[PDB]
Order: sequence, then structure tokens, then C-alpha cells
Amino acid sequence: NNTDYPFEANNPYMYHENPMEEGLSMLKLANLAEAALAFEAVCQKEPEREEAWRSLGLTQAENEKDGLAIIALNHARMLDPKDIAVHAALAVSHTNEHNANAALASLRAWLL
Ligand SMILES: [Mg+2]
Repeated sequence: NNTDYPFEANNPYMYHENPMEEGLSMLKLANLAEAALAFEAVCQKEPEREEAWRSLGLTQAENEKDGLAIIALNHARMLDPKDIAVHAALAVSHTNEHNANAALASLRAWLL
């Protein structure tokens, strides 16, 4: 798919020196929205850094945002087509998104 990621404007990590390292520290601590912002900053500062795109995608999947995860993972795959962790993560996020959407459609059928 699409590799055009919708970066959040006004990202505070844009004026930090090492947002990759902060991202990895926050991800390890389970502070996912902040980690995702830190990785978005890395992806804008260093757009060819495939590990930044992969980390952004994996963080977004962990933070239940599989649509955004897929765009970042697609960008990672374009940068390093041989990264098979990215291949597996893309298949996982597509399945996650499909399952969540089916669950919501089932619940809305019941409620409405
Ligand atoms: Mg999930």
C-alpha cells in the first residue's frame, strides 16, 4: 500500500537531539503514544532510517492503531525490502485491523 504517513503536527520531539533513543526508552516502558511521537520525529528528521519506520509501525500496532502501523511498515519495507520482521508485522496488523473492524460491526449490529 501507501507509504505516505500522516505525521502529527506540533510534535515536541522535533526539537530534541535523540528522539530515536527516547522512543526506544519509552517503548520499553510501555509509554506508547509518546514513543510513537518520538519515532515520528525520527522519520521526519531522517526519512531513510528504516529502523525508525519499523519502530514507528510496531509502536502504532502496540497502541492499537493498525492503520497507521501499516503505512509506517509499508514505508519500512520500501527502504529495506529484505526485513522479514516488517513482512510479518504487516500481516499481523492487517489481521488485527480486520478482526477489530469485524468486532465493532458485530457490536453495532447488536446495539443499533
Ligand atoms: Mg491490538
